[PDB]
Order: sequence, then structure tokens, then C-alpha cells
Amino acid sequence: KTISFNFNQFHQNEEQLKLQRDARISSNSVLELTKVVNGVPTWNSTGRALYAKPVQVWDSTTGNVASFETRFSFSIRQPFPRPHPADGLVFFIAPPNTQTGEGGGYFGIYNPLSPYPFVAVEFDTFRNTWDPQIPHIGIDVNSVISTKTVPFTLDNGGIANVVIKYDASTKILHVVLVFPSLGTIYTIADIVDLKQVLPESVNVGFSAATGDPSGKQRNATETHDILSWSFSASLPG
Amino acid sequence: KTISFNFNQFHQNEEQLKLQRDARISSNSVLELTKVVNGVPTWNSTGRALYAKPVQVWDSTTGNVASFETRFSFSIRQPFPRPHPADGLVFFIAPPNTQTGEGGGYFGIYNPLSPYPFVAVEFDTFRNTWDPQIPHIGIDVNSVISTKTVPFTLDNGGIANVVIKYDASTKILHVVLVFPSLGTIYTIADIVDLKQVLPESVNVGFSAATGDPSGKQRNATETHDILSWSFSASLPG
Ligand SMILES: *[C@@H]1O[C@H](CO)[C@@H](O[C@@H]2O[C@H](CO)[C@@H](O)[C@H](O)[C@H]2NC(C)=O)[C@H](O[C@@H]2O[C@@H](C)[C@@H](O)[C@@H](O)[C@@H]2O)[C@H]1NC(C)=O
Ligand SMILES: *[C@@H]1O[C@H](CO)[C@@H](O[C@@H]2O[C@H](CO)[C@@H](O)[C@H](O)[C@H]2NC(C)=O)[C@H](O[C@@H]2O[C@@H](C)[C@@H](O)[C@@H](O)[C@@H]2O)[C@H]1NC(C)=O
Ligand SMILES: *[C@@H]1O[C@H](CO)[C@@H](O)[C@H](O[C@@H]2O[C@@H](C)[C@@H](O)[C@@H](O)[C@@H]2O)[C@H]1NC(C)=O
Ligand SMILES: OC[C@H]1O[C@H](O[C@@H]2[C@H](O)[C@@H](O)[C@@H](O)O[C@@H]2CO)[C@H](O)[C@@H](O)[C@H]1O
Ligand SMILES: OC[C@H]1O[C@H](O[C@@H]2[C@H](O)[C@@H](O)[C@@H](O)O[C@@H]2CO)[C@H](O)[C@@H](O)[C@H]1O
Ligand SMILES: *[C@@H]1O[C@H](CO)[C@@H](O)[C@H](O)[C@H]1NC(C)=O
Ligand SMILES: [Ca+2]
Ligand SMILES: [Ca+2]
Ligand SMILES: [Mn+2]
Ligand SMILES: [Mn+2]
Repeated sequence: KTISFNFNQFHQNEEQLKLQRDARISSNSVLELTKVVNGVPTWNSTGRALYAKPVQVWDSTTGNVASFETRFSFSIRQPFPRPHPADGLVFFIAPPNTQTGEGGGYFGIYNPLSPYPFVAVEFDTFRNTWDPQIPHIGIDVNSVISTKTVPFTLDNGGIANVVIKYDASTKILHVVLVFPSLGTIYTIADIVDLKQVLPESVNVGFSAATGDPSGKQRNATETHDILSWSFSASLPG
Repeated sequence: KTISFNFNQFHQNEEQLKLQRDARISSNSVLELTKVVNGVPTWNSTGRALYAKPVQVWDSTTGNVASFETRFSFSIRQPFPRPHPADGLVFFIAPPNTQTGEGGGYFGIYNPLSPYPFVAVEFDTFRNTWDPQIPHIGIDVNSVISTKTVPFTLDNGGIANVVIKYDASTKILHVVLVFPSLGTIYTIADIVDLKQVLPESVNVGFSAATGDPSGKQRNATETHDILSWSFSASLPG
């Protein structure tokens, strides 16, 4: 049972994508997770993009767990250096049919009033009380307080290539971050037992957020654009 | 005791390196592991390059294991497409003071008549009976029969960037392969317990080999050049 899809670009009204909140697809085919008006990103924005169909990461009958690989390109343009850009974007897996969570440092995937489990890879740009120096790549399991973290230097407005791979047999989740214009390579890995944290069927997608109003800083913002994306998952079941 | 060295280039007569067999440093400063005469690589060649000093990967007193990161660039130029280039190059960790092993598919690190333990990351270009499709990246533990394998497409004569990282706490060895001219990214990871396979002190280095005479193919060859190399290890004990 192999499931896969590929988007070299994004078209408006794409039937295989579920856009939520501020998420929208632009004319020039880029997936803009957070709000951008007249070429300028605003604060108080939150958006998600889910692959319309659910994917099966494990089977209770056989006990088998799926292995998967996903690649995508994103771009984060930080127009206002001071006081501080916010908040970042993440790739995530969660139960099907969830709603957008809290914005800000929660990226729109965590909802304290009705927490739902999730596994996510974050590209954190703002330093919250629970964060190490930013920007950083982080592996999140049911929480925004990463299990593993690695710092990286952003290529403002540049293109970033990401490769995320999950090995069911070793339970290793390894992500690679590359900024082709700078030739920089960042790597991070950790052990995650999907069968233990998530249900058999899940949704895969992205979520991002800009500065929260409570910070009283309209400059706390940046873009969170997804340029392309492919996914592939295999269940030996 | 954090140890680390960096070679942005290679100088003739490098006090820091132990060259063995066919390994040499060229005029333009590249480390040529295997023989190349008048701009053409030959068969029946084997060479290794070890960092002169030994590194401590674990301490029996505290039981602690080191974490390390190594980056290097290499180039493999395959002049003769048919019938099949050979054999590839590896980055390895072995007990100090070892001797070059068998050539060919053994890369010069395995010696059947007196086997010594080793951990190595291979960039295999020839398909032996025990191999999957080539080229492929492979993680080798005391054997040339990889524990994990991933296929990749070579950039003939192009430059390749490699990042190898080892996490003592998770025991995850993850390697990343990038061909900047093509923008391709390959990743592979596995669990390796250094403390269980290697002695407290080891040598780190490279080894490569071209076609073995027994194959009767002089075209079974390619270059195995190392352009730069940085290493860093951190033992908490
Ligand atoms: C939010 O971003 C604005 C645009 O970058 C900041 O204003 C810019 O500040 C520059 C100083 O670094 C100045 O040279 C630019 O002319 C100015 N750009 C414009 C058209 O506003 C702004 O900084 C605040 O406001 C400016 C006008 C000054 O009063 C600064 O002292 C302020 O810090 C940023 N706002 C905040 C709260 O940082
Ligand atoms: C070993 O590599 C050689 C160079 O790549 C091969 O010879 C070249 O073969 C070309 C056609 O494949 C031909 O156009 C070239 O002129 C020739 N190069 C020269 C001038 O030597 C060689 O191929 C075999 O041997 C040559 C001499 C020819 O007889 C070919 O027809 C043979 O396939 C490669 N060896 C083998 C056996 O693959
Ligand atoms: C492979 O390289 C070795 C050097 O390490 C050479 O000795 C081999 O040459 C062959 O074997 C030697 C012992 C001698 O008989 C010589 O005449 C042979 O050519 C070389 N093998 C080949 C086939 O070139
Ligand atoms: O300003 C952007 C920022 O707003 C929120 O954080 C603020 C404040 O900036 C922070 O330092 C701390 O004191 O928490 C405040 C909110 O209670 C938001 O949580 C954060 O993610 C970011 O959007
Ligand atoms: O020709 C290069 C090749 O030689 C050796 O392999 C030969 C033969 O080419 C191969 O197909 C198989 O039959 O094994 C033979 C040796 O027993 C060598 O092992 C291989 O690594 C490469 O050098
Ligand atoms: C933030 O956005 C929400 C809806 O997205 C809106 O109700 C709220 O008033 C906004 N707050 C500010 C400060 O604009
Ligand atoms: Ca944060
Ligand atoms: Ca081989
Ligand atoms: Mn974080
Ligand atoms: Mn192999």
C-alpha cells in the first residue's frame, strides 16, 4: 500500500488541498500560509494547508508502521528586522478533521482547550520562553517544546529545500535543510514512535503563524511560503 | 575533551595525514585516494588516508560515548561509461594502526585474512553480489554488506558535499549527500552503537579502490578525490 502525490506548483481551487484560515494560493502559484497584503506580510495571521485525503501511517491488524519521505521548498522573507520576526512554519501530522489551533508560538497546530496529538517538524523564527536561540529546526511530539533542536541561519527571502524521512524499522525521523544559494546544510534526527502517538489514519500538511497581537508588535511578522511539495508513504501491511 | 581539525586544502607532505598505498596529494592540492596517471584513472588501485593522531570515541571509565560531526567534499569522475566503473570510496572509523585491506569491492578496509572492526559510510559505484543497485550510500558495520542502503545518482566529475553526524545519546548515525550543481539531496540514517563495535581509541579517514584485476576490465575505474575535510568530536567524559 503505497500512497503518493506531487505539487511542482500550486493552483487556485486545487481539489486535493484543504486550506484553512488565512491560507491561500497566489496567482504565481505559491502557497501562502500566512497573510500578505500588497506585498507586505501582516501580523495576527494563521493558516494551514492539509492534503485533502487521509493517509494511513499504521495498521492495527498487522501492527505494521509506514515509512515515508516528504520533500518541499519554502521561503521566508523577513521585511522588518526589528523588533523581531514571528513566528515560523511547520510540517505536521495529526488526526484527521482537526481545526486550526492557537497562533503565535503555537504555529496553529496546538489547541490547549482540546489538545490533539501530533508530530511536527518546525522552522522556528521567534524565541518563546520555552525556546533555545532562533532560528532553529525542531522536532515536536504533541508539544511545541521540541525533543531535539538545531540552530540554522535563514536565507532571508531565499529558497530552502527540505527533506524529511521516516524509517519505520529504526523509528528514526531525520530532516535535512538546505539553502542552495548559500550552500549551507543543516541536519537533525530523533527517534519517534508513530504507532505510539498517532491514530492509524492521519492528515499531513503545513501550518504557520505571524506575530500575535498580545505582543503588541505589528512588525512581528514574515512570509511563510511553500513553493512545492511531494509526499510518499508505504505500509507493508 | 572536544577534538577537531579542519583541512580547507591539502598540502604536499601533510604532517597531519598518513597516506597508504596509492593515496597521494596532487599539485593543485586535492587528495587523490586512488591512482590517476596523466589525467586518467587506472584500475587495480587502492589507497587510504588516515588522520595521523587517534581520536577517543568512548571512555571505559565513565562509559560515556562521543558525538561527532564530519564534513567533506569529494569528486568521482567516471571516464569510461562501459562496462562498469569501480569501486567507490568510504569514510571509516577503525582501530588505530591497521593495514590496507583487500581492494575492489572491499574498498581497502576489509581484510578476510585478519578482520578488524570498523564503522564506515560507503559511496558504492560497482554492484557486487551482495549489493543492491548502484550507486548507493551505505552504512557498514564490520562488513561491506550494508545495514542500510539508499540509491543516488552521481554527478560525474561534479562536486559532492557530505555531512556525517553521530549522536551518542540516540546512537543515530545520519549522513547527508548533496550535489550542489544538480540540487539533489540524499539522506540515510541508522542506529550504531560505537561502544559495542569499536575500541576506545580509533583512526578516522578515507579509503577507495578501483577495479580489481580478477575482473579483467581495465575500464572498471574512476577517480576518488577528496577536496576538503573537517572533523569534530566531543567526549563528555
Ligand atoms: C517596524 O519596521 C519599520 C520599517 O523597517 C521601522 O521603521 C524604519 O526604521 C528605520 C530605523 O531602523 C528607519 O531608518 C526607517 O526610515 C523606518 N522605515 C519606515 C518608513 O518606517 C520601525 O521602526 C520604528 O519606527 C521608525 C519610524 C523609528 O521611529 C524607529 O525608532 C522605530 O523603532 C519598526 N517598528 C518598530 C516598533 O520597531
Ligand atoms: C573502455 O572505454 C573506451 C573509451 O570509453 C571504449 O572505447 C571507445 O568505444 C567507443 C564506443 O563505445 C568508440 O567510439 C571510441 O572510439 C573508443 N575509444 C577509443 C578511441 O579507444 C571501450 O570500448 C570497447 O573498446 C573499444 C576500443 C571499441 O572496440 C568498442 O567498440 C568496445 O566496446 C571500453 N571497453 C569496453 C569493452 O567497454
Ligand atoms: C596490480 O598492482 C600490483 C601492485 O600492488 C602489481 O604487482 C600487479 O602486477 C601484476 O602482479 C605482479 C605480482 C607481477 O606479476 C606483474 O607482472 C603483474 O602485472 C597489478 N596487477 C595487474 C594485473 O596489473
Ligand atoms: O510579538 C510576537 C510574539 O507575541 C507573543 O509573545 C509575547 C511576547 O512577545 C513574548 O516575549 C512573551 O512575553 O509572550 C507574550 C504573549 O503572552 C506570542 O506568544 C509569540 O509566539 C510571538 O507571536
Ligand atoms: O571488474 C571490476 C570488478 O572486479 C571484481 O569483480 C569480478 C567481476 O567483475 C564481477 O562481476 C564478479 O564476477 O566478481 C568478479 C571477482 O570475483 C571485483 O570483485 C569488483 O569489486 C570490481 O573490482
Ligand atoms: C486578529 O484576527 C482575528 C480574526 O482572524 C480578529 O478577530 C481580531 O480582531 C484580530 N486582532 C487584531 C489586533 O487585529
Ligand atoms: Ca517560537
Ligand atoms: Ca560494491
Ligand atoms: Mn522552537
Ligand atoms: Mn555496497
